[PDB]
Amino acid sequence: PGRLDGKVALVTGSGRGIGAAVAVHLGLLGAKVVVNYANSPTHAQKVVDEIKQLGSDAIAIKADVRQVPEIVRLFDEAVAHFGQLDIAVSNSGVVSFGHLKDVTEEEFDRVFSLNTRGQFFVAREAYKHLNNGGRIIMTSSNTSRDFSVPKHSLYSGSKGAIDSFVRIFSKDCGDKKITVNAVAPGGTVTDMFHDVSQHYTPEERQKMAAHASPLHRNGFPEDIARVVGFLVSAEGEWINGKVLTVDGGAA
Amino acid sequence: PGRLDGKVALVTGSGRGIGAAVAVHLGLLGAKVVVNYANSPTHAQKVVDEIKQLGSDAIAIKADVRQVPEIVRLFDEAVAHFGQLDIAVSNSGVVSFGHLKDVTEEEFDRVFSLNTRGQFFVAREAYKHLNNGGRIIMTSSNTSRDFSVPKHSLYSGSKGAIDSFVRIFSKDCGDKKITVNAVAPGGTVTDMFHDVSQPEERQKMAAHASPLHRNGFPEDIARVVGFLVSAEGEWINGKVLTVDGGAA
Amino acid sequence: LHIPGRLDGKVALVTGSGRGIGAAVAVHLGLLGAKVVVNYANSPTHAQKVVDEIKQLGSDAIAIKADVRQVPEIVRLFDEAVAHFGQLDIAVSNSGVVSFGHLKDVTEEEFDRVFSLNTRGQFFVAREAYKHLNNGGRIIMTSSNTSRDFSVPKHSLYSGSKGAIDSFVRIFSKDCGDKKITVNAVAPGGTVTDMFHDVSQHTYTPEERQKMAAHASPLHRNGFPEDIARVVGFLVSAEGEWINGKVLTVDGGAA
Amino acid sequence: PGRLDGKVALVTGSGRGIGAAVAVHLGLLGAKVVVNYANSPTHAQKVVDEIKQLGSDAIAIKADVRQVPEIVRLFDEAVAHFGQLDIAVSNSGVVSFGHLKDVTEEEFDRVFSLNTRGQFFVAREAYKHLNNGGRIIMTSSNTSRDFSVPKHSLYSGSKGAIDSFVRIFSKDCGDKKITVNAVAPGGTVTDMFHDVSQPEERQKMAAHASPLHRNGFPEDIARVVGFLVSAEGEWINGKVLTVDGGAA
Ligand SMILES: NC(=O)c1ccc[n+]([C@@H]2O[C@H](COP(=O)([O-])OP(=O)(O)OC[C@H]3O[C@@H](n4cnc5c(N)ncnc54)[C@H](OP(=O)(O)O)[C@@H]3O)[C@@H](O)[C@H]2O)c1
Ligand SMILES: NC(=O)c1ccc[n+]([C@@H]2O[C@H](COP(=O)([O-])OP(=O)(O)OC[C@H]3O[C@@H](n4cnc5c(N)ncnc54)[C@H](OP(=O)(O)O)[C@@H]3O)[C@@H](O)[C@H]2O)c1
Ligand SMILES: NC(=O)c1ccc[n+]([C@@H]2O[C@H](COP(=O)([O-])OP(=O)(O)OC[C@H]3O[C@@H](n4cnc5c(N)ncnc54)[C@H](OP(=O)(O)O)[C@@H]3O)[C@@H](O)[C@H]2O)c1
Ligand SMILES: NC(=O)c1ccc[n+]([C@@H]2O[C@H](COP(=O)([O-])OP(=O)(O)OC[C@H]3O[C@@H](n4cnc5c(N)ncnc54)[C@H](OP(=O)(O)O)[C@@H]3O)[C@@H](O)[C@H]2O)c1
Repeated sequence: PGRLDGKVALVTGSGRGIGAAVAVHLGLLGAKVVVNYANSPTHAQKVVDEIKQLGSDAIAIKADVRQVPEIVRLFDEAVAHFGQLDIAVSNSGVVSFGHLKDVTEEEFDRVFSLNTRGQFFVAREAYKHLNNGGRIIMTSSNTSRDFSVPKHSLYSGSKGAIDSFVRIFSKDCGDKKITVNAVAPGGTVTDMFHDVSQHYTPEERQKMAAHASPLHRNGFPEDIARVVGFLVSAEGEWINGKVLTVDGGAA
Repeated sequence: PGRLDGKVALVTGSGRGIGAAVAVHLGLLGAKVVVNYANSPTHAQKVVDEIKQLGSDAIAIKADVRQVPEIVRLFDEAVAHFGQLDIAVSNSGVVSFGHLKDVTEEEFDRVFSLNTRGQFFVAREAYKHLNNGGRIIMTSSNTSRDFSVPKHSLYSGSKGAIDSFVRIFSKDCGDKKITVNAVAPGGTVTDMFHDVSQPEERQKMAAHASPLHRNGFPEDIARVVGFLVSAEGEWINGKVLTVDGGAA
Repeated sequence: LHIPGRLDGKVALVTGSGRGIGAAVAVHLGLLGAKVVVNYANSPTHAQKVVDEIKQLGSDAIAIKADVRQVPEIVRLFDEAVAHFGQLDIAVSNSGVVSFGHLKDVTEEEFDRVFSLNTRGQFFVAREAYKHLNNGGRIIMTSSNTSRDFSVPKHSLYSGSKGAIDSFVRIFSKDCGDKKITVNAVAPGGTVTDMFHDVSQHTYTPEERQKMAAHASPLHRNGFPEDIARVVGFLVSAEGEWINGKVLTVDGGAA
Repeated sequence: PGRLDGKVALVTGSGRGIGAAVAVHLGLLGAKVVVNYANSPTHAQKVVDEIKQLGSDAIAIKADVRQVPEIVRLFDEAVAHFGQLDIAVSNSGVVSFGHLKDVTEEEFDRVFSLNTRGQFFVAREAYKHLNNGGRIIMTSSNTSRDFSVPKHSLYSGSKGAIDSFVRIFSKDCGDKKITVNAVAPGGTVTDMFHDVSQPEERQKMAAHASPLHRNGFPEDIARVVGFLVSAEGEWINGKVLTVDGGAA
């Protein structure tokens, strides 16, 4: 069930983070994987290596998805190599915490150019390059609609748009039968989660944060990776234009 | 590969409909399947058969899930037969079209007794009887909040609550490591769709609503229930996934 | 000098306007110059202060009894409401109960206790309202923030009893629309009422409990019926017409 | 009760369309009003004159809510001229239609600069200028969450972000007892509306989108804003209020 054999995926921000486990978990299902990074080539080459190890194929392309020309070159290079593209997961993203009063122009642009503006043009170049029956996944947050942490407003709205984009994308991308969904991850243990959770030591806060879920454990990249896999399968087809929140009954 | 070998599933109203693909599917993933039903024996037996056919086991147990004592006895029986239950699935439900002005008490109770009360006690009995790390799946609709379909007030509240039950049930049913979600089917092609598609060509135009320009089919949602009841779906919890296909 | 959103000429019915949000939803509608049908089941004397308090600011009220768990008493409630004032414009469904219990402990009787008033009752008040209202009327039904906005443990019956009221108002808007009637719902979130002090359990005096509950709000205070009635008194005005079909959450951006 | 005697408001882009009837409406409720325009000073004059001409004072100030340095001067000058500014309203109109395939770097930075980025910084400056116990309001669309027009992919996000902001801005601005809500207009007859109806024949059949069988007009919205910002509308904080008369 829900394998991706003879399919080729692209996953942005896949050298470290929910993205790496998305790819690896695509590769496991039989997807040939394009492992995008921008600043971590060492862990990109570890994902690519670990995707091949479990019996698939992968390349690592570097590209800054704040630059749109570098996104066209990402998707151009990606089809030039493997033959075709079916699946594109928009995952690259940054967190930002700060009361409204102190949010500067420079901070707002940093966060949106990647989390909102970037994704949009990673989605756009996904469609223009994608086989029919293809797949597009974008990354939102559960702080988008479901949880309202103070001094968190900039990051929140950066993903809210993402929630709104997918719904309309799902319409416009019918004429190639591509389905558009976001996953909205919650407290998933990554460099980004530990960086947030201050608002004691990261293990101490990871231990505590395990309680928010009634399952009484943390969320991990594998947790979210598994959901993209389903939605990016042919078996996930009828989930189209939906935002799946993946926190685990947390609050 | 998210299968359910050596696990045991129960599917209410699994004789005909979306709950007949949610049975077989859980059987194609290699679960043992208790096909529940009420006024349709032949159907549930062709289902219990098809599930045997792909190398799993199944049984037909009849029970009206409008009746809370029958739901007790259904799960009491299920566990008696396969030795344990891992996955409970609330499929059963009726449709109803009528302007607020014309809805009567009989008609209010006819719908709620099964779609809302029924599914609630199915979910009570599933918690009491289920293993740790188990799955309750309940069934709502897209007419719940998404679609404002005229003369559809009664169906919607029945399923609206189902949307609320899973969010709270997820905090409640956690003392046994059980996850709780609903699937909000759209207009999956079944006996119901046809009784309320408003001849054949009714459906032929429904296809064009979804941007994929085809209809929703029972096995299109079964697939979503299968993932949610797998080991891999465990971090989806308290959520009502909407399987509309992009319809509008 | 513009005095907006008055209800002069108009006649309104609030279910469970003896105590809680309905009293202040009836006094306030009263304050805005409307003639008001106070409804109560077991609080008759309370219901009579709320008529007097309404007559006091120079309108007119009556206190009709009816248990809205019983559908024929809903019909009689409304038949009477017109048979006194001569017409009905506004209809407010505030009557409702609370229940804490783990899914596993929730009996048939408790489900029926709650659902029969919180959902079924409200449904038929909404039905008999569309039937008895002047064209251009308003129907407000009450819900909660525990309906979707918040997931409180051992709270499952309530959330779904009031989580059907949210599905209802979006479809009722269209149905009643063939008489130009706006159907919206209010989501009382933490209103300080006998139903709040009941829940503020989940040792500590209720005051102690609400003083603390106040911290929860970014506005650091409690919700009071006064707060909710003010929204109801917009929703129903001539001017609240383009708010149609929506569930308003009136909790204070609280968590 | 419902009045604004003593209060000074601000409304961005309140020369034309809704923001203007939201400027006139607050004037009607006895607020003084900073009108704000970028391109239409002659409209910005008709408003100041109408608001003077029902008892309240008004000034018009220019500002490209795109340039953040211009947002700042606008608010500095508003406190300066009136001595306070309890209310602040956000009206940023740039509709854009197209397919994800034909959307450019340039159109995004045009819509999102005023629709998203502008509104964010109007909201920042509003906070830092406002009398404690004051108000901020933002303008989204029903096409944020409740609808899916095949082509608004960008506009919908340009407002769906606004929808998330208000929910966190309600927590932030609570340390001055300011409430922050977004009104989310449906189809509302303006210059923007006649632009993306794609004559009056395009509007006469829009009159039937709502179950009240008329169109939305600026007043319809202006009145709701008028409540949100009224003293009585306090306990609605951090919300979207979709104002579309129940339109599908
Ligand atoms: N876990 C959570 O709490 C959570 C919650 C909600 C949403 N998310 C979303 O999940 C996604 C990833 O989370 P995470 O846990 O992976 O966080 P993370 O550890 O911070 O991941 C950072 C990822 O972002 C990539 N990145 C940063 N700047 C980039 C640029 N200019 N171009 C391309 N990629 C860039 C990084 O690649 P480099 O290797 O080049 O740095 C890396 O892949 C984000 O999209 C975020 O919005 C996470
Ligand atoms: N099909 C759709 O288009 C659609 C769309 C939206 C929502 N839904 C929801 O999905 C579920 C069913 O859809 P459907 O298409 O499967 O329905 P369907 O084809 O009409 O089938 C009705 C199912 O209900 C069972 N049933 C009815 N009353 C029962 C009772 N007292 N006890 C046990 N079983 C009973 C029937 O089994 P027996 O006759 O064997 O007793 C049959 O399985 C419902 O939950 C409905 O609310 C369906
Ligand atoms: N208060 C909150 O914290 C809160 C939170 C969420 C939702 N709500 C919703 O707000 C609404 C009202 O709450 P509240 O603060 O008023 O609570 P309250 O103090 O419990 O109000 C009780 C009201 O219920 C009426 N009532 C009870 N049984 C009735 C029956 N059979 N028929 C007609 N009326 C009946 C009562 O009148 P009698 O005197 O005749 O009993 C009284 O008006 C409810 O819908 C509730 O779900 C409240
Ligand atoms: N009308 C609708 O149907 C509708 C529907 C949904 C949402 N909305 C939302 O409502 C708002 C406007 O609707 P409308 O019908 O009122 O708009 P409209 O007729 O297009 O009027 C636009 C207003 O935007 C102002 N504006 C444009 N660029 C500006 C800038 N750089 N700086 C300051 N002001 C600027 C204009 O000012 P100048 O022209 O004076 O330069 C004018 O006041 C927008 O927020 C829109 O997203 C409207």
